[PDB]
Amino acid sequence: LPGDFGPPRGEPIHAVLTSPPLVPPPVNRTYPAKVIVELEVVEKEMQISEGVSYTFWTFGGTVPGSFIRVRQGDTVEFHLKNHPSSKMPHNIDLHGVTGPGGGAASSFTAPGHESQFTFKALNEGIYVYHCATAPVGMHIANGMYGLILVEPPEGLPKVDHEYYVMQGDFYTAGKYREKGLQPFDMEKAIDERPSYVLFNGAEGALTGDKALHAKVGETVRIFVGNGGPNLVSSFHVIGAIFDQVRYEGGTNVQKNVQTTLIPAGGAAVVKFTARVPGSYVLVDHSIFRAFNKGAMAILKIDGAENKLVYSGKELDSVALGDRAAPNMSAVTKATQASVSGTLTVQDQVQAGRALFAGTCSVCHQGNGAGLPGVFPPLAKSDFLAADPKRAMNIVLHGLNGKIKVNGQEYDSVMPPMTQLNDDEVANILTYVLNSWDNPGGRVSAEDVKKVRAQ
Amino acid sequence: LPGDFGPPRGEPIHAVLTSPPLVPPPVNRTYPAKVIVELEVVEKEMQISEGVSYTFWTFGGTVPGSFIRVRQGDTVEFHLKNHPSSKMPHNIDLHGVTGPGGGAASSFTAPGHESQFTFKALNEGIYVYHCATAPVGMHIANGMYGLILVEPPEGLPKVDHEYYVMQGDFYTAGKYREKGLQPFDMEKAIDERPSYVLFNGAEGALTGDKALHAKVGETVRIFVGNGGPNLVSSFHVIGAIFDQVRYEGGTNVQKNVQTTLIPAGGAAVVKFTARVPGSYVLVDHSIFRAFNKGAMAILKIDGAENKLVYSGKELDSVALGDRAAPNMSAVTKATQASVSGTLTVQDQVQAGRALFAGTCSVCHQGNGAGLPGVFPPLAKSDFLAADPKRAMNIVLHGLNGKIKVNGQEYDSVMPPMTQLNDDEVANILTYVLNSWDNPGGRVSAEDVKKVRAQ
Amino acid sequence: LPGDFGPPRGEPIHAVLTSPPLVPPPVNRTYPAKVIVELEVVEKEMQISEGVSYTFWTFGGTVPGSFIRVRQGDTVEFHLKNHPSSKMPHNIDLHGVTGPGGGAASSFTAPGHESQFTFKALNEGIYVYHCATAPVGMHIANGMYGLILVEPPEGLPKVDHEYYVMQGDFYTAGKYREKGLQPFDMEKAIDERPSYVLFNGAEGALTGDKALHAKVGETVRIFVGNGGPNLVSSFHVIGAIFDQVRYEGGTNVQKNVQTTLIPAGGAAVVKFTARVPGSYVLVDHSIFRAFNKGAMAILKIDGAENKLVYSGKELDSVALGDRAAPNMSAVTKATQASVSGTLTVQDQVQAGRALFAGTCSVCHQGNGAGLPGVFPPLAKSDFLAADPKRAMNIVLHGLNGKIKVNGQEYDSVMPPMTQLNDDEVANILTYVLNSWDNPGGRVSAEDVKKVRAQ
Ligand code: HEC
Ligand code: HEC
Ligand code: HEC
Ligand SMILES: O=N[O-]
Ligand SMILES: O=N[O-]
Ligand SMILES: O=N[O-]
Ligand SMILES: [Cu+2]
Ligand SMILES: [Cu+2]
Ligand SMILES: [Cu+2]
Repeated sequence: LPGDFGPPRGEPIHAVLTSPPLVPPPVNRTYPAKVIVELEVVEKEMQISEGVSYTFWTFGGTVPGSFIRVRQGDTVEFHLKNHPSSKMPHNIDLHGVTGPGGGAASSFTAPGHESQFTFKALNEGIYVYHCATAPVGMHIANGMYGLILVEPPEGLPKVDHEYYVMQGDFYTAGKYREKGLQPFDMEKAIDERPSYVLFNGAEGALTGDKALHAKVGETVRIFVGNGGPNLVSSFHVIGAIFDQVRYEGGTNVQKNVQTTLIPAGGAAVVKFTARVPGSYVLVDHSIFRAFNKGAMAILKIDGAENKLVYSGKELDSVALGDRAAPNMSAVTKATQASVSGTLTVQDQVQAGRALFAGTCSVCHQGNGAGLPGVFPPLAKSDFLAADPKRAMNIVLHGLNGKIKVNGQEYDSVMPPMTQLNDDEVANILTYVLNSWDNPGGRVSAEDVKKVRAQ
Repeated sequence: LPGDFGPPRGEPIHAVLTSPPLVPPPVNRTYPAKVIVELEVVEKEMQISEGVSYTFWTFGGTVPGSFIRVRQGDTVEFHLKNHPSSKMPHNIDLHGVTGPGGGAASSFTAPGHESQFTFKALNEGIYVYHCATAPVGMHIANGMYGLILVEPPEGLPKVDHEYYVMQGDFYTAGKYREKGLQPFDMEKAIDERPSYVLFNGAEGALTGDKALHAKVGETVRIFVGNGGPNLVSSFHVIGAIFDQVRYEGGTNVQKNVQTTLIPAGGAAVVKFTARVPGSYVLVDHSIFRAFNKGAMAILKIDGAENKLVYSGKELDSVALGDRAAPNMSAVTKATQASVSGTLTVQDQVQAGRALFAGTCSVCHQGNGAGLPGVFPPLAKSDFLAADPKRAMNIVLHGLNGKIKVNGQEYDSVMPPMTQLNDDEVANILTYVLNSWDNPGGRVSAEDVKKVRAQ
Repeated sequence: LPGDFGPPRGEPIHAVLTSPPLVPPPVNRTYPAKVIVELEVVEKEMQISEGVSYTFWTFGGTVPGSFIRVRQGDTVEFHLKNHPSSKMPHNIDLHGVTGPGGGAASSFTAPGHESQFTFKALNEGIYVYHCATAPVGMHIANGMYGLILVEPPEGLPKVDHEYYVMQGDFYTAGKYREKGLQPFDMEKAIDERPSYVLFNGAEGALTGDKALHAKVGETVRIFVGNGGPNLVSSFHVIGAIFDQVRYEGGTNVQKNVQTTLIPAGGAAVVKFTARVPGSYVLVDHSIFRAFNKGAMAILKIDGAENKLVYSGKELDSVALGDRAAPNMSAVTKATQASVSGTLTVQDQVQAGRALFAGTCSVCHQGNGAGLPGVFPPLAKSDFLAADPKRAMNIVLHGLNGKIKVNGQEYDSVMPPMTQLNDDEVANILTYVLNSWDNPGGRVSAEDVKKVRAQ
């Protein structure tokens, strides 16, 4: 067989598993070992977006699940525990396992129980693992996937950084960024119409203050998974190229590509060399996933600019929109305050400030000045102040035709923004009214609900 | 040109075509031949699922169509007959043909007619063929696709087994597993929202008693097609790895991969070596296709267990659901009896028994015992017996909150199962009521229709 | 770094950009140069289909945008101008640029403004460029994409022809071929449900009299882009094979394939050798895109037939439908005449003639004769003449069961054609009534609207 390195030697090894986006250290081993892996399923609510909760089903308390790292030819004794708070039974199918269901029949585990099976890791590569419990799509859609690396016997080449990034498609009953606890939506899932497409189980999980880091001249390896359940990723790095892309345990290695299709249930190892500083965006280049459903992650490179290679500026809110900033925690806070019935004007102002970036600032500017004759001002706007209810209609339904704002004629088009939720429109307009010498006061989510219903 | 092996020699050869999942024997030939291929289009109703009929349009009476096997450099005299029972005209486009439409203009054939064209097979590889008659998508959606292998002059390497598997997406007016003759649905097809995603033209075409077979240590080659019309397959083998994957006639060969994207209209040759016994599942890893729309096939390996490679059990209904069993013929029978107006309690019981596997048994167990305090019993259930109409609402709409069943409190969540058809809910509940000392009687499809409509 | 060819030498070069489907000449240069690229964004209405207008956002006035051709190691001084008629701000992200956003932050340009940034072209390959202005999906959906080729230092191998083809998915508020100015539809775009899938920004942009041309024995290189925003192309040539397919700047080259997946935001260079004359169709083999949404382009090869390679005929309306003919300009004219209120019978007749090809002619024949006993005649049809309102219902809703036409019984099935627009049904039936000794008169779009609404 392949991985014919003999029986296990040395001492039994208790695998150290890591949470995303971190990876266990290289096994750094010249002999096949008995590796004991202990993984516990936990069902729990987490924020899938600011002020949006979702009941995830997790291997090890994270989406994606704990990263497992073994050596080709190792004997793996796999212990799956199902936490007693669980409502569902669970199991595991690991890609790269030689045997029926990749462990599924022998790993079936009720709440409060433990299962074990043993396999030999014959196949070198990066592999998805996931729950295989009927209904399998519901389990995978709730977050039950991760990666197992089976190293070659000599190990992978040394790099400066190793990271763990996994795409998933998610199906909420509510629309994108609709606040509250969102149930799983079986109808959207069967139709392959996801509300969110995420890296590492949340909007902003790898943006702003949670970006991946490296320095100019350093090499970065990323273990990239696609848990699906349904989507194929047009996986892409903006402003850079992959030195290498290798799928699962394939003999084939692609070099010098920027865009690479990762199948549902697929995994790849990509290598990046940092050349110039700034934010490098990992996206699904099925572009409405990246810019409208959350499928964007950041590798931030620090070091000296090289103007002979690139004269341009760091990314800002024009491209990254409301994910240019370190975090959008003011949205989380304003959502919690609405639930408590303690929402203040300042709660709304700070939430609207976060949401205004890109969404509005691309045309009206970060300071609301616009561009005279081209984009009208929101700063000290006579037109805004004259009719706050008109302002709600303009955000939801757009505006075209001749208007006069602060003594100047405009004859342009503001597209409708009907996909913004009532709370988002209310908070954005409350921010504008309380900025730039505007008259103050507030717009409520309920005010916007009524304008939306006409 | 490529395939420059001279004029045909020897005697004219009448091609022996095979029905899926079988393949003609290797051509075993050192000279270029005139090969006469005779293929007849037949329009006919077949079961796309138990109790679900569909009017397929077929090359040779099967979906996929008859397998054609020739040698690179052969001259192929292609005869397409359209059976006189046909209502539509048909033609053929073969991938790997050098010339406009791959045969389409010269193979146009009305009902009761025959067409012929001649081509030289210049291009070695595995290739899709399909109907190219306006409207082309409707013809391909109805089943008009298959494979032609153009062997290299030296032939392919010897293997123990060669099989023929082809994915297709199907568009029925009714929902998945809705019984009766289902028309083609042009609106779903244009939207790329299929009701079924199948291997070899039916649910269960390659599961249970229709699984592919091999023995431990044997090599298996599978000629894998994607007829589409629309979907890209994340083609995957659960619990194994492909030794090799080669697309069409490509120079590139990928080795040691488990998951491989097959384009719409694409074909690949995959090679598998059997290492340990059990069921190896071929799926589209766009997971709701595999587990919710029918996209699963089985390679069953017999031979000795190797506990040093895999200690675990054969797949069961937890993973494979209602396709773990040899067949679901009791569903076909109960559907026919409903049509005839002769449906008995025992017809419903045997149909419900088949449908209970996975769907219900994953939590309630195959014997209905559940798990005390975790999953309540259906065996001798006081809660079930107290209100059969509540039971219908529980299956359709789910159940949460504190209940008491047979003296024990449960405080868990049963997800809704609204995608089950009225007949499926009726037959499942009739099985439960007539099992495990439950009070008997029956639930009708009409009973469930009324509860569904609230 | 890669592309380490030293500082720029010689004179500054003003890049000559080409409109699709043409490509600039090879750079034919042995030294690294300063290349000045001047690209202007223009927002303008164009015909996305006959009688269907759409407001495109373009780089250089075309979809795809102007083709840029430089050499690896060149220093590119990139000037982006936004025409003063523009309503939106715009920027550019070029794939293959080393730096944050691929130029996005430094190229942000309001209407009437100009931006510039400088980059070194370190990475050889074919690369997509596109707008990266919030909301990014809306900009790319409106047509803001093209290709930049970064040649290897030795240049690409010489070929007889180089062409420029780029797929895009488009989202109109109206249905496919619904006439008038069609707005962008954000809901369809977020759902990845396009109304059109096009090569080079229009139905028929590369069919009939706008086909690409070559001769038997000539080599053709096509630079193939997928601008998306959302779809992955199962990119395929009917009746031929690609000698080579190379993605972006990848080291991997696939040879001898017919079907190849191009990611959203991806690009490939394909090479074709012309062997026999006729029309070679480039399609997205997600077949309803190619045959129902416009995703078809033609390479027309002229030269001598080789009956030993292919005995068959050139493609006709059976396969290519209404795109077999040189153009469908009669539809454009009849749509303009409806708008003006000057639509004549002859305007409708010429439009219906164009639309009848394939749509109706596949069964009823180009001369309306049908096939006695199999497909009834439209020529001198007693059944058509007896009830013109029934004819409208037959096109919209189909026809089955026994009928008698011109003394012969038919017992067949005409599928419904409900996706045809009111104007298309009206014009097709007016063509039939005014042909083949039929009684004349006309059907109006309003007549069909009323029958459709029942
Ligand atoms: C893509 C450009 C663009 C974006 C994005 C945009 N606007 Fe506008 N907005 C305009 C233009 C142009 C006008 C003037 C329209 C006209 O000439 O009829 C306008 C007008 C307005 C007006 C009324 C005139 C004024 O200056 O007081 C308000 C209020 C406004 N926008 C608010 C917003 C808010 C809040 C956002 C984000 C939620 C937003 N806009 C996003 C372009 C934009
Ligand atoms: C994923 C788990 C799961 C699946 C699948 C499932 N159930 Fe349940 N079922 C439960 C749980 C948990 C409860 C108790 C809910 C509570 O605590 O409120 C339940 C309660 C019930 C009850 C009422 C209580 C009792 O024991 O009599 C019935 C009847 C029932 N299920 C039938 C079915 C049938 C029939 C199927 C399949 C069609 C099914 N269930 C599938 C978990 C499941
Ligand atoms: C795929 C085959 C097919 C296509 C495409 C088709 N038809 Fe028919 N058509 C038929 C058949 C078969 C019948 C007779 C149906 C029956 O036996 O009940 C028919 C009947 C008719 C009739 C009534 C009988 C007669 O001969 O006068 C009309 C009118 C007609 N078609 C018009 C059209 C028009 C206009 C188009 C295109 C818009 C069209 N058909 C496309 C197959 C087709
Ligand atoms: O680089 N494109 O998103
Ligand atoms: O192995 N996954 O379905
Ligand atoms: O060759 N198929 O469209
Ligand atoms: Cu699970
Ligand atoms: Cu056909
Ligand atoms: Cu733009």
